[PDB]
Amino acid sequence: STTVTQNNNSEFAWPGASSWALNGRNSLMNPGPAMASHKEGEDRFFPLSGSLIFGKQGTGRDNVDADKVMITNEEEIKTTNPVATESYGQVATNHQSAQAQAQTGWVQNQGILPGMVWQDRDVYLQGPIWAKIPHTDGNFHPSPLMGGFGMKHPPPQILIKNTPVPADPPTAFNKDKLNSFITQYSTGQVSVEIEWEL
Amino acid sequence: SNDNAYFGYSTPWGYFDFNRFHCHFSPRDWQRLINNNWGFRPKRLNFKLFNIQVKEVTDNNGVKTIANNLTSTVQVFTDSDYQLPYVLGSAHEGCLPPFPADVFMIPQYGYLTLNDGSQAVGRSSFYCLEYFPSQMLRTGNNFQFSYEFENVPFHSSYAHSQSLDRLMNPLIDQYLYYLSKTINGAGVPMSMRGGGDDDDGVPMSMRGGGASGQNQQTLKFSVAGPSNMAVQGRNYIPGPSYRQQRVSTTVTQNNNSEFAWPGASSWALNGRNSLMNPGPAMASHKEGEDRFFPLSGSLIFGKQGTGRDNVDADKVMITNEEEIKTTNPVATESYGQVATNHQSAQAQAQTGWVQNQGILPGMVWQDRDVYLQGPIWAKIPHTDGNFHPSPLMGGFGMKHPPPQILIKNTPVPADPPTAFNKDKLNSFITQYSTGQVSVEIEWELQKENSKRWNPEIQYTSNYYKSNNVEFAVNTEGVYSEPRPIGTRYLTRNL
Amino acid sequence: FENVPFHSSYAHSQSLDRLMNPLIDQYLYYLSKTINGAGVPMSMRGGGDDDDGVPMSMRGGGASGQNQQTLKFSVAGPSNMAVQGRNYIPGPSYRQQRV
Amino acid sequence: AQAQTGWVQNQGILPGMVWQDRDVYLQGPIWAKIPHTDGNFHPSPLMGGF
Amino acid sequence: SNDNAYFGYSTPWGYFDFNRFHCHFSPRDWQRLINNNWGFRPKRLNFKLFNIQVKEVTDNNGVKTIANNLTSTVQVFTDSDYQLPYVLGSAHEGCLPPFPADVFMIPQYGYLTLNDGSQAVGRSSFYCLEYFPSQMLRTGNNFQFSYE
Amino acid sequence: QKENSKRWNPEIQYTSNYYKSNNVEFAVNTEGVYSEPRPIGTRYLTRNL
Amino acid sequence: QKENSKRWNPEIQYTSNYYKSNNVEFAVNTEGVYSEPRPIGTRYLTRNL
Amino acid sequence: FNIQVKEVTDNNGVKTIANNLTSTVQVFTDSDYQLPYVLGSAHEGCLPPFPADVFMIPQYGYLTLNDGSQAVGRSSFYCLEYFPSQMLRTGNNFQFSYE
Repeated sequence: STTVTQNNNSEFAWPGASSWALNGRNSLMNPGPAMASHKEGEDRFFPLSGSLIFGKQGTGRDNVDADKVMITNEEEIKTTNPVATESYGQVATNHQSAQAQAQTGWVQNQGILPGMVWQDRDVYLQGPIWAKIPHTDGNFHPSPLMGGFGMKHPPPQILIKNTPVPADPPTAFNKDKLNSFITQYSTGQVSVEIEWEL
Repeated sequence: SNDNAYFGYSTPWGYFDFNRFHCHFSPRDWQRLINNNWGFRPKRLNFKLFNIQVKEVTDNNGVKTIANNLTSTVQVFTDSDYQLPYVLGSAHEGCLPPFPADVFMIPQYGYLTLNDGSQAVGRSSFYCLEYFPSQMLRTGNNFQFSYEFENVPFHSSYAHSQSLDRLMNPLIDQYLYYLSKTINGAGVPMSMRGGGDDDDGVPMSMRGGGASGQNQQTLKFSVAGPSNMAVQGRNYIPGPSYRQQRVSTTVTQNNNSEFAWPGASSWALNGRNSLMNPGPAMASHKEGEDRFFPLSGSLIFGKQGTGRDNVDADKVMITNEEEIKTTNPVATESYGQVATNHQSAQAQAQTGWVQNQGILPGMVWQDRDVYLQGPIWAKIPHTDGNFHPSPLMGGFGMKHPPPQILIKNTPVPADPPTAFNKDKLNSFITQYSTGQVSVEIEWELQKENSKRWNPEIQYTSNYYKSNNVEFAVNTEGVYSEPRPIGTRYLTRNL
Repeated sequence: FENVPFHSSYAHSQSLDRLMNPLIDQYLYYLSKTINGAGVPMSMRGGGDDDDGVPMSMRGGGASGQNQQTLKFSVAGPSNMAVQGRNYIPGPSYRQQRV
Repeated sequence: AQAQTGWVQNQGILPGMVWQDRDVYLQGPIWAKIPHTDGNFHPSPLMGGF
Repeated sequence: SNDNAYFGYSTPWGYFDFNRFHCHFSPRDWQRLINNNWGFRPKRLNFKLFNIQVKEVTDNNGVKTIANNLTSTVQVFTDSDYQLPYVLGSAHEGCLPPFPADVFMIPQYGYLTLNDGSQAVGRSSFYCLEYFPSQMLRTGNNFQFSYE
Repeated sequence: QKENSKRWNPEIQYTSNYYKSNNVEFAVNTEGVYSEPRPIGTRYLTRNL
Repeated sequence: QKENSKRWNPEIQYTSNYYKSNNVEFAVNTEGVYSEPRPIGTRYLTRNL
Repeated sequence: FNIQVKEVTDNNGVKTIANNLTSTVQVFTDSDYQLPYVLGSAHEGCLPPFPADVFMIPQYGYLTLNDGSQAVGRSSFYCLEYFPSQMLRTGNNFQFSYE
């Protein structure tokens, strides 16, 4: 909750965070599956993993207050995608009989089922555009979880570097690589023209 | 038991099976393949039967003798329309021996339909292979056919040179923030007058202490930087899982109890339980914990001359699915954690372990590796739906795999009675046949084009002196495959 | 009508877990035993003395209770179909109450 | 610790899964409109049909 | 901590990043897009580098001075075959500033391979960007390429 | 999509019941009320996996 | 001059060591010092006399 | 290619480097092996194995006949200036091919 007094009085930023494990290392489920940020009207709530959060102009790096950040709102997709801070639903967990009552359990996480429909995470003006789909044997709906367009062959990386210009070398041969360079930097213009289809 | 109940038929027919890599690749060739290509796949197949010899055995007074029966025939046909229950791609014994010199016996064909215990329901199907047109050949007749492998993706014969969680630039920060603090400060006593009085736990509201215990809660955000990679936002997440029990090679570490089946992961199909023997492709273990393996496990072959039942660990070879730890979750670990409540002023944030995780949009993964001794292909079940129908045992899945090739010696009646009898003949000349088989497969290669500076990992033999040569013959003339050999040696970026 | 797959107006004449050849073994092994044997008392002298539960280490019984653990492997055969390795598994589920 | 198992009450898709779709009836529906969304999986109408 | 362990390399090279919408759309344009279309997507890309100026800094007795070094060059190349670890699309800072008037600094290129704690396993890959053909340009030389 | 099975034994078929009855299945009443006595699937013929 | 051997068993190959280490063989230091950890011949593949 | 001839000025210890655009560099190839062949004596000062390294060009020197520290009548003296060589300012590129 944005109204702090409603939150538990304890550090749960990482302890109570959703996460996945890869070879003994844990990574926060920072963006996660595209899910509605909250139930109707409960606008003060947001997923701890959250909806992308940008910094306001001139916001610091560390331990910044809530007012100096912008938390995206994934609400428009509540029509098809389950709420992030809610259970998917309930399932039976036994065989109700003459002796036993019908029991249900909460579905905290639900993988794809045949018949599922959903929207992908929205894109923002400040948001990313594309991502490189990892070159793997398998993947499902490789739409970047951070939002945007997934591509096996995205716009190629463009690497630039100032060519090293040696200072005055010794007048006697030395096998060691030169470590004395003329201090330089370069400047210029860049042009990026993209054609978008509407 | 009910889990092992079945109903089917055994038929006199035999069948050809070459659905293992060592049927086609010498250990030398498998090395050449492994060390130099990023991927490969079958394209064409050409099969031949020739130099058929039908021999008749005579046994009079224990004195056995074998003679040629030139007029006898052998029947052969191909299940070109997949009208017979597909037996290949169930990791069955009786393939072509890996060593060219070995003479092998053709496996018998048998199949299973629907069963209700040891009974057969109305649906159950009975197939008669005689009710198929088949070529007949005496010695001096040769059979052959060609097959086209349908489009199948290249098998990834590479390991990733970077992991899913380590794909960022270690020099630059994201333009994204994360929740870093939910608590700030602590309850405060305050001050007044020169003398100092501090509130202590236990003071009642009737004694003046009306203050509640803590107001520390706050929302502090930090930039996802190089210093905290674990928190950074990512576009892709690790593949699906289905937790498997962890077993150690150093026995003393395992629980003192029988958990081979009780603590095994399994799926249920119409009241019957089947072990999740191969399971979802998952890393065999965490870094360094090499002594561990999933109870379901990574395929396990037997060493040369290993028995059938209750064999010790040293007489088996357990495959190691480690190279895929870059994208696939560990088999003996949880997928991760999920919130299980609504943390509030009264309730603390709670998490639960994800023991099994179905596909999610954004998942990426590698399929199980293939081995020299491993299967090649499998028949994708003809069903309404399926997902990533890559054979879980490893290999190439096909709707129309290499057709089954069934062979049988045509029955040669003994001398019938000189008076008519309606009963089917049950007195036959004892016969068996022999000949040669030829299997020619054309494989397509996907050569490596890496810009890696440092040398790669390569499959090599050990130079250190030894009694026998690896992948050679014994002093008894027994060929043996000393270890399993994967395909993932060369590396490639994610 | 846009291209739609044919509706499957058939039932399968064999199940996912029963697709092998009931005559041949796999070339794959499975873990069949994790326990072998039991704690052993031993022998000496003509007279026989057997360790019993309750004997303390101060009374001479320093032996721990069980060392039985072992790793025995068996071939996945026709006799044990439930354990055999398979390429394909049954479809997704979402448990429903039974009435 | 002894080996422990838990029941899988609900299982999402896994690579290697195979299945049949719900049958269709004489009284049953024929078709359905696949919702116009970014994503969907095996959009076979759960009530059966095309 | 173990969750933040990594192994990789930092290289002198910089890189261009324009993988954010405000790099291409003015707030006015984003509004026009948003309010009138049901969908959109990129088709083509055209990139240019030009008006290169290589300056040499001299610092004698704290007295700093900048002069042009006309003969100096800058190296540029495109990872057309994705042979380098792809750093873009990790929501990294150092894209083109949203405001056209802003002058920005090019981010440094660095990458991470396989790690076991703070150590590198045999698989870990080392890449040298020098081991790539790249165009060299003095002032008065212009680079450009197109992408589909 | 016609069946091309190589099954030897006869298949399950949807049939009406020969045993005598007051009304015909999938016919009209004596009131002129048409009725569908039971649901009818499509999965009678068999096929290998 | 490519190899055309009819040897059945696998050959000796030059490989890097998988075992974990501080630096990568034939890579740069943490100081930015490239180093060649060992001499590398050419005689790995075999051939009859 | 991309030759840059720089001039160093050192006034009162204060060293400074500037381009000398009009200055040239001389290059030529001993195509007829008329000079004492120095290569293939396992000498230092080759191109560094690592592409990123900037190296210093080794100085050329040679040895003829000697009798102790003295030179006999046979001993040959070579002047590299007595060879035609290309001259290039910045903006000029040299190249050749060999079989």
